Amino acid sequence: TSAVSSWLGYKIQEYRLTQRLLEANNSSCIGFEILDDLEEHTGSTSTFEQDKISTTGRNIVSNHSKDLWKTLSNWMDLIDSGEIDVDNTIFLLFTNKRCHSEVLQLLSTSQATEEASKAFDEILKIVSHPSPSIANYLNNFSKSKTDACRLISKFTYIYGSGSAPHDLRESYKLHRLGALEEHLDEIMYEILGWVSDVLTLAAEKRQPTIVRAKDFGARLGEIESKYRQKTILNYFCNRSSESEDVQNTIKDAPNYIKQLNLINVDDSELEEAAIANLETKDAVVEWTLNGDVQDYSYRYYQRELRRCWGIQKQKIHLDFNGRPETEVGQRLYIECLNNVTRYYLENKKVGDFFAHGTLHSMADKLTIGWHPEFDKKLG
Amino acid sequence: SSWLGYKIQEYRLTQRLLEANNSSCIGFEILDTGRNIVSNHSKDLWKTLSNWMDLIDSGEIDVDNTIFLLFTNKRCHSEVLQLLSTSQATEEASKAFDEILKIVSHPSPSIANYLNNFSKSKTDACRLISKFTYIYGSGSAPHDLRESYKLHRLGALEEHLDEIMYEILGWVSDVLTLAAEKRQPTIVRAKDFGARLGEIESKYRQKTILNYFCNRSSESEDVQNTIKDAPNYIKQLNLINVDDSELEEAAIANLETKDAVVEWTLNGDVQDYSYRYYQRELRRCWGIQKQKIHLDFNGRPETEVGQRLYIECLNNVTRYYLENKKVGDFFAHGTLHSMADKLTIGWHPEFDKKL
Amino acid sequence: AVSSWLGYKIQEYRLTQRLLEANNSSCIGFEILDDLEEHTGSTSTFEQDKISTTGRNIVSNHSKDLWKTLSNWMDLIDSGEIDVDNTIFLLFTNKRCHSEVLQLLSTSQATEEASKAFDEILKIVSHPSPSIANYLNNFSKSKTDACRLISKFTYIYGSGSAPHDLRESYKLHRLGALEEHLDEIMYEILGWVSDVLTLAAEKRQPTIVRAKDFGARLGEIESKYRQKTILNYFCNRSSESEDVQNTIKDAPNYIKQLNLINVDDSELEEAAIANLETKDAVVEWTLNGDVQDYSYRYYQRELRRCWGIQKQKIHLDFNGRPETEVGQRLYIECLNNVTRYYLENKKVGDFFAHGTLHSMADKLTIGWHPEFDKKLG
Amino acid sequence: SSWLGYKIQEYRLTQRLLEANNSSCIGFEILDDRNIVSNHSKDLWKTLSNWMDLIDSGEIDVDNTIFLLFTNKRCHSEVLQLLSTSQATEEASKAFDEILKIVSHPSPSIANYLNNFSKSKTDACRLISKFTYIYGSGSAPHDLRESYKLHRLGALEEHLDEIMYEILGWVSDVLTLAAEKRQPTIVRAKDFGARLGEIESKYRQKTILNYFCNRSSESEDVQNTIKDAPNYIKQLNLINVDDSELEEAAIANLETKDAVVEWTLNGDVQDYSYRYYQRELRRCWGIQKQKIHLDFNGRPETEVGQRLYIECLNNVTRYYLENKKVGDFFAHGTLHSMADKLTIGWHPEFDKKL
Repeated sequence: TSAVSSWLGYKIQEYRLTQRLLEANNSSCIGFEILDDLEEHTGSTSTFEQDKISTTGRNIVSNHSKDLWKTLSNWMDLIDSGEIDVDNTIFLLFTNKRCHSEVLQLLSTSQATEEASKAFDEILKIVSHPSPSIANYLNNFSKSKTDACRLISKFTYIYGSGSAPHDLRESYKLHRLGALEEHLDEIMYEILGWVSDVLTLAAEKRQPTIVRAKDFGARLGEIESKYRQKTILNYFCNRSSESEDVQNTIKDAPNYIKQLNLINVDDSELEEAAIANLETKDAVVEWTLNGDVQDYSYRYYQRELRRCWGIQKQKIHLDFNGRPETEVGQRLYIECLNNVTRYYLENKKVGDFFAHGTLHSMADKLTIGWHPEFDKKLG
Repeated sequence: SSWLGYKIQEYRLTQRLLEANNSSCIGFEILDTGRNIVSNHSKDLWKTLSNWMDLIDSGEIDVDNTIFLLFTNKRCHSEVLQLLSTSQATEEASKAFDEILKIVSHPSPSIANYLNNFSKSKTDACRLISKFTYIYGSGSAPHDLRESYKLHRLGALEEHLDEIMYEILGWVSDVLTLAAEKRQPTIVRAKDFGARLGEIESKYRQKTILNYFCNRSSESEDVQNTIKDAPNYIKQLNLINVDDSELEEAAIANLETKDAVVEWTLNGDVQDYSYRYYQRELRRCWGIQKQKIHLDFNGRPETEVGQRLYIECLNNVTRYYLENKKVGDFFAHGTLHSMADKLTIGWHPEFDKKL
Repeated sequence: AVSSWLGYKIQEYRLTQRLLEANNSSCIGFEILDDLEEHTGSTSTFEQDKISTTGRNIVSNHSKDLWKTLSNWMDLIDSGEIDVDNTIFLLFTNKRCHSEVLQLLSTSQATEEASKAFDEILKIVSHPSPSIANYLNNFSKSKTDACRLISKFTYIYGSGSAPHDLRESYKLHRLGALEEHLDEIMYEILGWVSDVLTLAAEKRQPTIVRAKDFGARLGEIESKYRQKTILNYFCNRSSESEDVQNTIKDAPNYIKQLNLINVDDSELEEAAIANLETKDAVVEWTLNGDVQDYSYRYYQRELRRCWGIQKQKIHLDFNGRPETEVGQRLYIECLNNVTRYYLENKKVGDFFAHGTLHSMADKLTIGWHPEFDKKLG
Repeated sequence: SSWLGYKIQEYRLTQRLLEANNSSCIGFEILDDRNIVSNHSKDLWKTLSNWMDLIDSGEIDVDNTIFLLFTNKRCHSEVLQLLSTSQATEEASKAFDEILKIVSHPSPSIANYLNNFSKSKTDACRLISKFTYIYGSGSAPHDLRESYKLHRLGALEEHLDEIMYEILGWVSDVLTLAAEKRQPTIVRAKDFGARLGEIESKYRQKTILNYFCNRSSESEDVQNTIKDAPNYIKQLNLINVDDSELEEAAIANLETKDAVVEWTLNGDVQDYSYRYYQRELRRCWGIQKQKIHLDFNGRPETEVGQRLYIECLNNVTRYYLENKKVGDFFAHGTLHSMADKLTIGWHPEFDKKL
C-alpha cells in the first residue's frame, strides 16, 4: 500500500520529466532529484516543480496540510541558501487531480506587489495556531515578509488530467509540430524508455541525473523519422466517363484535348484523358495542403517525365519511318503511356492516373506533344 | 537564410509558424510609395477585417486558436491599428472596440459597408481584436528565421540547415500562391506546416534516400564548354549521329553524376567500392542489350544500330540500385557516359576500332 | 537522496527481465504481496530487490534489510496463503555480496543440509545488539518453517548495471533476438511495461502483468523491425577465377545448352559466374534463416512460367529464322524478364536470377534451343 | 502438427530447438538404419569419435552444446544409460570410469574409435555430461505444437498449422544440407530463432498478401474446368493457344478465385479494393490493344490475339492490390476472370464471335 503510493509518486515523477522536456527549447537542461523534485534551467530562467500524489478522496494540498507547508519550507530554505537567483526564478506546484483551497487560490493569484500586500493573512489570522506538530516549517515560511511576498508573486499551481500517460500524450499532440498521431503509442513508449534508461545510467554512476533538451530532441526526431515511411501516396479516384466535369472538359477543348484530336484518337481516349488530368489536378492540391508533396518536387517530376518523352520520341521516330504522322503520334503517345509509370514523386509511389494526368498537364502548356509537328499547329 | 530570394512577407510567416502549437491556424493577410499613407482611412484593412469577420461568422475556423497576422512592408502608424495590435485581453478588446468605433465615427461611404459588416456583433469583434497581431517588416528576416528554427524546434538538423529551410520556405510560398489564386482565405494550418517540416527533416535523416540537388541546364557554362571540348563520351555520340540536344543532355547527366559521386562519397553515404559494383552490373546490362539488338535489327545501318543500342541502354539501366539505394535517371545516364568515356562501353558497333 | 528512486528503478527493471524468462502462462505481480510475485501456476516465486550504490557489503552479517525480508517471508509462510510445497524464495542485489549467512542459506537444499544450516546459523547472529529484534525472534521460533525456507532459498546477484543485465537476458533468452536494433526494442518494451503499471496503479487496479500480453507486444516490435526487403550478398567472382574455368571445361548440363545456341566465350564465363554465385548465395541464406527451400521452389516456379511465356513470344516473333538465333533470342529475352521477381518478397540481384535460370537449365527443366530435351536427353 | 508427413526424428529436433537459448549448438544423428546401442555396435562408437574430433577441433563450444542422439523407438544398454543419465562432473567421471571398465575386450572393429575417444579425459567427461539420448516417441507433432504454444513468447494462435509447416521445412532443409555435405549436423539455435522470427513476422505483417498454391496440371478441378469450357477458356480457343496454356489459365483463375475469398474473409482485402484493381488492369488492356493494333497491323487476326494476350501477361504484373504486392497468378487469374465476363478479350472480334 505505502510502497505502492511511493512508487506511484515516482511514476508521476518520471512522467513529468518527459512532459517538461517536450515543452522546452534547444538550450534547456532539466534535472532530476538533484536540488528540487524537478529543476529546469533554460539559461535565462529556472523552474522548480514538486509533484505529490495521494488523491485518496482527500485534498492533498489544503489550508492545513503537512506536505504543502513542507514544500514551501523547502523552497524558502533553498531561497535562503543563496544559490538560486530569485530575480527570475519561477516556483511551480503540480497535482495530478483538481484541488481547491483558499490558500491555493491566494498563492496562485495575486502576482503583484499591490496584491501581495493584501495576500494570505497578517501573521496567523487564517490558520490560527495549528495543532502541535514539528511546527518549524511555519516560522521558516513566515520569518521574512519580503521573501514571502516574492514567493507569493512567483508561485504557480498546475492541475493534472486524472492520468499521467493521457496528459503526456496530450502534451505531445499539442506542442510538437507535425506530431505523428497515428503512431502515438509507439513514440510515447520509446520516448519513456530512453528517458528511464538515461536516468538509470546517470544514477548508477552517481553522476547528476540531468537531461539535456538537445539529446531528447534528437531522439524524438530519430523516432519520428523512423515512423515516417509512407512510401505510397494515397488518393481515391472516382471519376468515370459519365461525369459532368469530364464531358465539360472535352467540350471546352483545352490544349491537351486539341493535341489528342490532332492524332485522331477514339472517343474513349478523350474521356480517359480528362479523367486522368482532372484527378491529377485534384491530387496535386490535396497532397500539397497536407504537406505530402510541394511544388518543388512536382517540377522535378515534370523534368523526368520530359526526358522520358524526349527518349521515346527518338525511339518512335526510329521505329516508325514512312508511316503517316497520325500513326507516329499515336505510337509515341502509347509509348509514353507505358513508360512514365515508373517514376516516383518525392521517392513516393504514385498511381497511373497521376503519371498520365501529368503527361496531359505538360502537353497542356505545349511542353511535350504527340503529333510530330505540334508546336506549329498549336503555336 | 536559405536562399535570401524569398519575399520578406513569407519569412515572418514561417517564423511565426515555427513558434506555434500543433492546433493553431495563422490567418496571414497583407495590405499595401514610402509616405505613411496607411491610416484610419484605409479601406482594404477594414475590408480585410470584414473578410476576417465574414470567416468568423461562417464557423469554418476556431477563434480560440487563430492568430490574425497582418503584414506591412514598412512601418505604418495609425491609432486604430495600434489599438488592434496592442489589445491582448478581453477587457482591452472591449475598450478598443468602442474606441475604434468612436474614432471612425461619421465614416465615408467607401468604408460604410465594411463598418456595417464589422459592427454586426460584439463578442466576435472582441475576440478578433484579442487574437489580432500586427507586425511590420524587419531588416533581418532570414537570420531571425534561422535562429528561431535552431532554438525552438526539438531535433534541429544542424548538418543540413541551408537546404531544410529551402523546402520549407517554398512550401509556405506554395500555400500563399494557392490561397492568392483561389480567392480564398489564407489560413495556414500549423499541423500541415509541421507535417511538411517533419517530412523535409526525415528526408535528410533517413540513410536510404540518396539526395542531390540537380541544377544544371542547357544554358550553363560548364555544359556548353564540355560539348565544345568534345571529350571521349561526346565523341562516342557523334559516331551515331545524334542531334545537338542529346549532346546537351549527355553533358548535363555526366556533370551531375560526377558532382553527385563526389558529394555522396565525401558525405559517407556511398563507399568507393560500391560504385564499382554498380558500374559492373550496368556494363553487364549493356552487354546483354548489345547482342539483343545485334540479333533483332540485323542488316540495318550501323548508325541506326548504335542509336537503338543507346536508347535501349537509356531505358533499361534505370532499374538498378547504388548500394541498395535508389538513384535518379541522371546518375545512371552519367555513369553510362563515364564508362563510354574510358571506352569500356560504346554505342557504335565498331567504336573500339574508331577511337 | 536517489536511493528510493533507484530501488524503484531496479524494481521495474527486474519485472521486464523476469517476463522475458517466462512461459505463455505466467502472471507477474509488482508490489501486490511481495516485491515481485511470479505465478506460473505450477509454482510461485517471491523476489525482493535490494539496491546498494556503495562497494560495502549491504547484507554483511546483521543487516536490517536481510532480517526484514526473512521475517516477511516467514509471515507469508505462516499466513497459509502461499503453498510452501512449491514456493521458491529469491533475493536479488545489483552487486555481488559475500556473507557467511548468505552462503549457508543458499547452499542447503536437502533436509539434513537444511538442519545443518539451521542449527549452525546461530553462531554470530545470536546477539541482537540493535533494536527491532523481533524479526530474529520470528525467524528463529519455528524449526520446520525455517528449514523449509532454507531448503527453498536462492540468491542471484546482478552485474553492475540493470540495463546491461536486461539486454543480456534478452540476448540470451529470446530466440532470434534482434541484436541490430537492440536498443530500440529495449526502449519500447520498457515504456510499455511502465505504461501498463501506471495505468493499473492509477485506477487502484492490481499491478499484474500477464506474460501473454508481453509476448504479443515483443512479437509486434520485433516484426516491425524485422523488415529488410533486400537480400544482401557480395559477388566477387570474375572471369579469371579458377573455379569458373574448371566449370566451363567440365561441361555441365547448362554449358551444354549454351553451346547448342552458339554463344561466345564471354557468355560462357558470365554464366558460370552467376550459377556458382547463386549456389553459394542459396547456401548462405539457408544457413542464416533468411530463405528456406520451400520458398526457393516457388521462386523457380515463377521463373519457369515466365520462360513459358517468352518461349511463345519469341517463337511468334522469330518465325523462319535459324534455330540457333531463336535460341539466342529466347535466352536474352529471359535475361531481361526474370529479374523482376522476388525471393520471399525480398529483392535479389541479377546474378541470382541468371544463376537460377542456369540451375533449372541444368536439370533440363527449361532450355534455350528449340529442341533441347531431344538433343540433350 | 502441421503436415504430419515429416519424419519423426525432426519433430523433436524442432521441439528441442524451441526449448533452448540463443546460444546452443545442438547435434543430431539417427543411428538406427536388435540393440544398436550395444557396446559392440560400431555406429555409436563412430558417432562418439566424430563428436570427439569436432570437440578437439575447437569449432563447437562444448559449454553451450547438447549432443542429442536418437534411436528409432527405444534401445537400451549399460553404456548408453551411463552416457545419458550422467550430467554432473563427478557423475560424468564415474560414468567414464564405468565405460572404461566395460570396454576391456580388444574388439578390433571398434578399437580405433575406442582409442580415439580414450586419449583424453576432460573432453570425454564434458561430452558425456552434455550428452543426452532422446528416443523416438509416438506423439511428436502434438508435443511440438504444445511446446510452441507454451514456450514461445508471442505465439501466433491464428496461423499455427502453417508456421509449424515452414519451420519444420527449414529444419529438414538444414538436416539435408548437413547429410549431403558430409559435415557435422550442427543446428544453431540462433539461426533457428531467426527463421522462426521471419516466419512469424511474415504471418503477422499487414503489407504482404499471403497465399499457399497447391494447384498443378493433374489436379481434378483443373481438368474439369478445361473440359467444361467456360467463357475464358473459350476465349483462349479463338486465338489457338497450345493445350498447355489452357491448363495454366485454369490454374491461375482457380487460385485467384480462392485467394480473393480467403483475403476478403481474413480482412486483408476489402470488397471495393478488388474493383479498382480490375479497373487498373482493364486500362492496361485497353492501352496494349491499341499498341499491338498499331505495331502489328495487317497480321492475321489470330496472331494479333496471341500477341495481345502475351503482352497483357507480361505487363499486368506491375500492379498492386490496395498498396499490397500480389503474385503473377493473381494478375493472370484476374485477367481470365475479366475475360470470363467478356469485358476484356484477346481476339480482335471477340465481342461478335461469342
